[PDB]
Amino acid sequence: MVDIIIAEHAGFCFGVKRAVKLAEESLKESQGKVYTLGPIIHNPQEVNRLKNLGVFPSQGEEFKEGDTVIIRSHGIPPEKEEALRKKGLKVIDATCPYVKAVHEAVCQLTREGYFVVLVGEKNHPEVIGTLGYLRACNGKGIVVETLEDIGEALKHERVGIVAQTTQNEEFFKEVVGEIALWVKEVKVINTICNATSLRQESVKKLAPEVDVMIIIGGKNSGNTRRLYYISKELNPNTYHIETAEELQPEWFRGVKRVGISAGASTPDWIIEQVKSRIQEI
Amino acid sequence: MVDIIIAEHAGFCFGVKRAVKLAEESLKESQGKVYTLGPIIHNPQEVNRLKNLGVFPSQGEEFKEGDTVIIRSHGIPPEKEEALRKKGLKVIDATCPYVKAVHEAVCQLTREGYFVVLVGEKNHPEVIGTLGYLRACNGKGIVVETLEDIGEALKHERVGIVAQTTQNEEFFKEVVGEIALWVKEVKVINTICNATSLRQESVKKLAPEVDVMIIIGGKNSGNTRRLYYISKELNPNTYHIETAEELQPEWFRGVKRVGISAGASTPDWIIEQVKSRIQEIC
Ligand code: F3S
Ligand code: F3S
Repeated sequence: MVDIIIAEHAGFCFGVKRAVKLAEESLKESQGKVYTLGPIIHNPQEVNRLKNLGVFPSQGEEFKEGDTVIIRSHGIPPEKEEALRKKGLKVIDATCPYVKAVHEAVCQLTREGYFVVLVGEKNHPEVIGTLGYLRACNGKGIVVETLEDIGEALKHERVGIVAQTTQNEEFFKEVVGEIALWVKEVKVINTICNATSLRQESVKKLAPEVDVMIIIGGKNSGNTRRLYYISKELNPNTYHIETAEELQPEWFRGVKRVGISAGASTPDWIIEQVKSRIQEI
Repeated sequence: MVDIIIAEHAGFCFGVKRAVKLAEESLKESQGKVYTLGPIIHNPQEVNRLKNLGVFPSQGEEFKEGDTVIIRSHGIPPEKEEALRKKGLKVIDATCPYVKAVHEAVCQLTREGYFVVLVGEKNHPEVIGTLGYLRACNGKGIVVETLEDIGEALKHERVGIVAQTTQNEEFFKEVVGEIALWVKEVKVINTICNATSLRQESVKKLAPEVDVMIIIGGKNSGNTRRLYYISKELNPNTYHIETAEELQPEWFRGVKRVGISAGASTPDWIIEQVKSRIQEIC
């Protein structure tokens, strides 16, 4: 009956959790120095935590033969991964399985004879990686970041459409419907990942079943704010905090249940410091 | 007189023009009585013209062995076409080539393992015929007429989407985008016919380039009424008419260029009646 519960999918998404796990496990039996190919995520504290364990964020090309290099969740072009192996590095591929699914999808579409449209941000490392995969399987295509970008694809009778894993649904729906009006045949493989949905649906499920909701994340964190607001409309008894320091004793008078979730940038140890600060109250 | 320009694409689309011509030509090979399966178009004067030639709009199942029946541009289920053949009728298939392409597309999508969504009007004869093809090729699918209809397609991982030839693009765009957000793999074969778009854009270009615009068609013709509004927006001197009788001499005072178009249900002989009455006014 009685419960103080952490919402499933709280904090880091699947891919990042897995990348962190892979990094940590690489330290066991590492004969050389262990590097991530740049910082493993944009969270300085977590990058710092990993550095303290011996997982170093690479600056350039400083790793040498026998060192371990971990490919980030966004992946890299296949020829770059190959170049790293050729240097004698032990390569740990932490590319997100959802990202790998995009790699596979652009190759599938090429085999099926489609000109490929990748809906996403041109300069993004994930997109650059996927273009490398498209190239390697002898595919052709373009990145569509705004509606103006679709012109080249409209020259083709058969267009295959995929998404950057973090592509906004609204623009994706718009691109797909617009291209469909102009060309003979369109095939869409929806490669948008389910991370944000998973986190948010889980909060919607928990919030009406607890007395108070703690939503952890940066004050100015956009996605934590969304989580807060989703929780808020179901449970007016909802607090958005950054660290266990804010958990005020008075908030838990007469509560039998406490729900916790956290924004995409919050590591599990911060979620844990909050849990233990509450179990005290 | 003055300069009269009939807008490009005024009147019957390719498929209806073709159906009319096939109907007329069948008289030269028909030993029995010639029928269209229902009135060939929704225009009483055109149906009457064809009736006077010996092409009769069927009312029920009155045709007999040896008679000719003409399938309309919208097509029919394949088992009904076969039923007609089995009754010993000479069956002329005047289904539009573009409607036949929808029939082809639902079967192709079925072979490729898709659950089919047909975006269109459930009770429309074109849609009924296409469902008959989908059924014939052991396919499965639904008609999506409003957005609430998509529910059943969302149960499937692979959805193929086609359109009734006359489906509006705005709804088709919405359905395609929406289904794509919910299912793993979507294939769209865009079977929307451009005949309505061409007709409208030709009016768009002609409207400001003439003194008066004449739009011909039945009042109950929805797409004739759209031709009127589109024109009336770009040139105040747009008048919608059903007959040359309605042409007021008043409208053609001090005019140099006259534009004429017509809705999808207007035969060329009506457009000529209007043109030469305008020439009689000037
Ligand atoms: S890293 Fe993440 S946000 Fe999605 S593509 Fe992978 S679960
Ligand atoms: S009857 Fe017509 S409007 Fe298009 S689908 Fe065929 S030309």
